[PDB]
Amino acid sequence: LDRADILYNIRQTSRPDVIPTQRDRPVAVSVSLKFINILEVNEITNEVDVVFWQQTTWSDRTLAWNSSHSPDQVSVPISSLWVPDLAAYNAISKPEVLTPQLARVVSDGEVLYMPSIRQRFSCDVSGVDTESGATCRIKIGSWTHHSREISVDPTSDDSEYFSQYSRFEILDVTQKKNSVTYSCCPEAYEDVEVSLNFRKK
Amino acid sequence: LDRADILYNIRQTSRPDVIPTQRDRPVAVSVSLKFINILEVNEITNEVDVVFWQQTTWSDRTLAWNSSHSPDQVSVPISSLWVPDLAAYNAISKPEVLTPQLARVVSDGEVLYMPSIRQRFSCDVSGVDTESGATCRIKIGSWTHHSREISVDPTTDDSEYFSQYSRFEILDVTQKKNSVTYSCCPEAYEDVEVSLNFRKKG
Amino acid sequence: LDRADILYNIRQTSRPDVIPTQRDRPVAVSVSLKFINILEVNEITNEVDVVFWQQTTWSDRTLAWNSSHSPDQVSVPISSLWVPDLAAYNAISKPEVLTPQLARVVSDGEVLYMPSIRQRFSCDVSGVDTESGATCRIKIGSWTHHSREISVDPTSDDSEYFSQYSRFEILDVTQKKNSVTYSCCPEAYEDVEVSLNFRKKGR
Amino acid sequence: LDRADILYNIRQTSRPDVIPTQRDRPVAVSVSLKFINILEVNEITNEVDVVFWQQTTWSDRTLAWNSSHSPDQVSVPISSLWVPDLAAYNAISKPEVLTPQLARVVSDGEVLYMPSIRQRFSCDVSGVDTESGATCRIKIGSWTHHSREISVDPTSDDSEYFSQYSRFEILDVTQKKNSVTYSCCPEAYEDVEVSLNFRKKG
Amino acid sequence: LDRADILYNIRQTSRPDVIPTQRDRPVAVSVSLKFINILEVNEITNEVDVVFWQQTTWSDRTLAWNSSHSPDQVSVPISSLWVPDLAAYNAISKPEVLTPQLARVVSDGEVLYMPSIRQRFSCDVSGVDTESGATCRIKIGSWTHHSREISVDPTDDSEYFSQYSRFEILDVTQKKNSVTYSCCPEAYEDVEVSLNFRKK
Ligand SMILES: NC1(C(=O)O)CCN(c2ccccc2)CC1
Ligand SMILES: *[C@@H]1O[C@H](CO)[C@@H](O)[C@H](O)[C@H]1NC(C)=O
Ligand SMILES: *[C@@H]1O[C@H](CO)[C@@H](O)[C@H](O)[C@H]1NC(C)=O
Repeated sequence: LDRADILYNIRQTSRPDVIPTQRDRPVAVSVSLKFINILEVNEITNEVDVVFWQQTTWSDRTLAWNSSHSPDQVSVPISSLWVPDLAAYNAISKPEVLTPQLARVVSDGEVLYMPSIRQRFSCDVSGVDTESGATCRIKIGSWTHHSREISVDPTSDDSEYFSQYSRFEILDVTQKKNSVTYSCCPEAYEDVEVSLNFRKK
Repeated sequence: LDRADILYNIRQTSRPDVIPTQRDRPVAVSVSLKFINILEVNEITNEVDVVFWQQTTWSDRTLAWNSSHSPDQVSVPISSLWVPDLAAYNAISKPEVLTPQLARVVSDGEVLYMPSIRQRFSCDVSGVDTESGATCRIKIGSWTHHSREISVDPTTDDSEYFSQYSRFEILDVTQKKNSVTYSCCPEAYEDVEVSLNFRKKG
Repeated sequence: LDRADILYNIRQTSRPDVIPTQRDRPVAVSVSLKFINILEVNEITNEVDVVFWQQTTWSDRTLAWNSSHSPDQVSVPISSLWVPDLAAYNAISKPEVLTPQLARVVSDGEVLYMPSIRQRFSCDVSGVDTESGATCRIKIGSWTHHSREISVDPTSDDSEYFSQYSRFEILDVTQKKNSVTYSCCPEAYEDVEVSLNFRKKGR
Repeated sequence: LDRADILYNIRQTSRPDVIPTQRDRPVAVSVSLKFINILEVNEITNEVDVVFWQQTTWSDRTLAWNSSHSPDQVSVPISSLWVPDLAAYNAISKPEVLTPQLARVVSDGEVLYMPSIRQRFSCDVSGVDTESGATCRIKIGSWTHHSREISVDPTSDDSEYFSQYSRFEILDVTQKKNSVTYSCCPEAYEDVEVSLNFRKKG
Repeated sequence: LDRADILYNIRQTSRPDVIPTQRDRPVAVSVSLKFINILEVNEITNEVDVVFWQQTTWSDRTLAWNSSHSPDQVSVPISSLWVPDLAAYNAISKPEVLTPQLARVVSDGEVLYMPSIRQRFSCDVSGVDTESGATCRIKIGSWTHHSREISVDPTDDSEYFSQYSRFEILDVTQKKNSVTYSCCPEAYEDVEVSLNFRKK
C-alpha cells in the first residue's frame, strides 16, 4: 500500500463521531503537556496565559493497515479521525491551536496528536515572585465520556521544550491521574491533573 | 446495537432543524447555570464577564433505541441533534463555548447538553464591594420558540463548581421561571431568570 | 402537514441566493432597530459600540404552505432562506450576531428575522455629556439591491427594550426612510436612517 | 429568463478558479478606493487604520445572458464567481470585509464587486497634524497574476463618501497605475498606487 | 490545453492530503522569509510582531501537464493542492495570512506559494536599542513530517522591508537545522531565520 491508498481508506471509512471502544473496554487516552511558554500571569486575578504541546495518544484499530511494503506512519487531518473530547475544566479561554490540525497514525492504529495550544487558566498564581514559586493546577479530561468509555493515563526533562526567553522558569511539572464525580451524574470522569510549579526570573 | 449503529441511526434520521414536539405539547427544556468563575466586573458600566456550565436537558423520542444488550448513553455532536435555540436576553457578547460541542443522549431519548460558556452581561453590579453583594440577573430563553413550542423550567451547593481562586465569592444563586413579551411579537417567550448574588473577597 | 414536512420542503427547494421578487414588485423589507445597550462611546473619535435587535420582515411566497391542520409558523435556519443583504453604511466593525441564526416563517411566506447585533459606528457623539445629548445617525439598506429589487421601510416605542443598567439613557429614536445615490453607482439605494438621541447619566 | 434561472446557470457553470482571459489578452481589472473613515493613526509607528469601499470591475463573458425580457443585473455570491486575487502590498492586517460578499453581474458579463473593507497599513503618517497633512500610499495589485494575465487600471477629493464625523479630513486622493518587479522574478505585477493626503482637524 | 482544462484536472485529481513523495525520497521544500515589517517589539517579554512573505517552493509531479500550446503556469487555490504543514516552532500566535490563498503551479509540477503572514514570536529581543541590534531566531519546519518525508532547504535582504518601520534590518541569515526531542525518535528539518534588527 502507498500513502495515497492508506489516506483514501482512512478518509472513506473514518467514523469520526464513533469512539473506538474494543469489547466494551475504555479507550486509553495518554495526555502529557509540554510547556513551551508562560506569556502572562496575574497574581490578583489568579489567571495564567500559557503555550503547551498537548501530547495525546490512543489506539483506533479501525485505522490499522498491513505495514509490509507500506509506510509505518501517515499524517491525517483530525477531521478524518475520532479524537478524544478533552477539555481543561479550569480553562477561561477557548484552546487556540497554533499548528496544522494533523495527527500521526501508525499502521497498528496508534494515533499521536500533539497540537501547540495557547490557552488561559484560572489557577493558584500565589507565590509566583517567591523562590518556591506558584503551583498552577490544570485539569484535563473527557467532557462527555465517563471511566467506562475513556480512561486518561498521565504517563523526562520539564525544561527540554520551555523557551529560554520566557520571563518565567519551570521548577517542576507533575502529572497525577484523578477522578471527579458531579451531583448531576452517578459516573466518574477521569482527568489528568498537571501541576505547573514555576516562578518569575 | 453497538455505538457505531446508534450514532449512524441518529446521524441519518435526527432532523436537527425539527423541534421534537409531541402531540402539539411544548418541548420541556430544563436549564440550570453552574457558575465556575467571575472574571471581570465593572460597577460603572454594570457589566460582568462570567464562566458557567449551561446544564440543558429535554426529550427527543426520535433519538430513542432499545437499551437491551446496547449502551444506555452515547456522545453525539450537537450538529447531529435538534438543540434548543437558547439565548441570554441581556448578553452583550457572543457565548464563547470552551468545551467540545457534544451532548449525551440516553436510550429513552433524553438529551443532556452542558457547554462551558464564557459570556459578558449587562446587569446590576451595584453593591459588589458590600457584604450584601451585587445581584446580577441573567435571563435565558428560546430566541424563536414561544410558550406553545418550548417551555423553560429551572432544574433546582451553589459553590460546588465555583473556582476557589476567583477574586469573587457566591452568596446565593436563585433560578426562577418567568416570561417576556415585547411589542414586536404577540407571543410570550418563557425564560429562566438566574439571580447571581456575589461580592468581592476581603 | 407537520413541522418535519414543512422544514423538509423548505430545505429541499430553498434557493437562498434568489431574491423572491414577483412580477412588478420589489421585495418590501421592513427594518426597525430596538436598542438594548450602548456599551462604549468616544466623543474624540466619534465612535459608538451598540447592541440592538434588527427586526427584519419580508415576504417569500416560495416558502408558503396550506395552514389548514398545519403549524402557522416554523423556525428555519437562515442558511435555508434568502435573507436581505442589509449593511450599515457607517459601520466600522462587522455585525457580531449574538443570537441563534433562526428566522420565523409564517404559512403565508412572511419571514421574521430579528438577530441581536453588536456593532461599532462612525456617527456624531458630540454633546453626549449634555442634557440635549448626542444624535448618532445609523443608515441601514441593501448593499447590492437597488429600489427596483428591494424597498426598505421603517416598521414605535424606543425604551421598551433598553437596559436600565446602561451608563447611557435614550432620549429619542426616530427611524425614517431615505435614499442614497453615489457617483460610483447609477441606481438609488433605499435605506432606513435611525437617529439615536442619547446621553450619559449623572454618576 | 428570470433571476432564479440566471443564478442557477451561474452557480452550475461558474468556474471560480478560472481567470476569464479572452484570446490570450489580460483581464482588465478597474480598482478605485472610496475612503469612508480614518479610525486610528500613529505618527510614531507609521500605521493607519482605514475603512474604504474597494470598487472593483472586470468582464467575464462566461456569465453573460440574453437581457431581452430578463433582468439586466443579478446579485451573485463571490464564491460563485472568479474574483481578482487583489492584495494591498503594504497591509499589516487581513482585509476585514464589513459588507455581504455579493457582486453585481450585468447581462453582458461585467462584474461590479465593491466590498467595504477595514484594514491597517504601514505608510507615511509624518505631517498628519500639519496643514499640508500626511500622504499615505496604499499599493493594490494581483498577488499571483502578472501583467500578461491581469492589468490593474484606476477608474479627486473623496468628500462624497468620507464621514463628516471623522477626526480626520481628506485633502486629496490620487490613484495612479504602477508596476512592481523583483530581481528574482522576470514578470512585472501591475498595481494601483493610492495616495491618501489627509490631516487631523483643528 | 487551456487554463480551464488544467484547473479542472488539478481540482479533480488533487489529493491535498497526500504528500507527493517520489520513490520514497523526501519532498524538498525551499523556504525563505522576506521581512516586510516589524510592528511591535518587547525587550521585557522577548516577543516580536512581524510581517513576512514566506516564499515556499516544492515539486508535485501529479500537477504536471504538457506545456506545448498551453500556459506555462496557473494560479490554484491551496485548498486544491497538497501544501507543506510548516509551523514556526517558537510562534506564540496563529499565522495571520494577509493575502489571497492561491499558489502558482508551473507545467513541470513546481509549486510557488508565497503568503504574506503576520505572526508573533518568542525570541531574543535583547540589544534592540543598541548598534549591534537584537538577533531574533525564527525556526520553521514540518509539524508532522520527519526528514525522510520532508526536507527544508533555505534559498538582497531589505529589498522588501518597509522604509516606514521604526526598525531597520542589519542582517537576515537562513540556515538549515534539525530538531530531535526525547518524545519522538525522528529528526525534523527546519530553517533557522536569524533576524538581526534594531530601533532607528
Ligand atoms: N506565487 C508567487 C511566487 O512566485 O512565489 C507569485 C509572485 N508573487 C508576488 C507577490 C506580490 C506581488 C507580486 C507578485 C509571490 C507569490
Ligand atoms: C427490546 O428488545 C429485547 C430483546 O430482543 C426485548 O425482549 C424487549 O422487550 C424489547 N423492548 C421493547 C420495549 O420492545
Ligand atoms: C438572443 O436574442 C436574439 C434575438 O432574438 C436571438 O437571435 C439569440 O439567438 C438569443 N440568444 C440565445 C442565447 O438564445
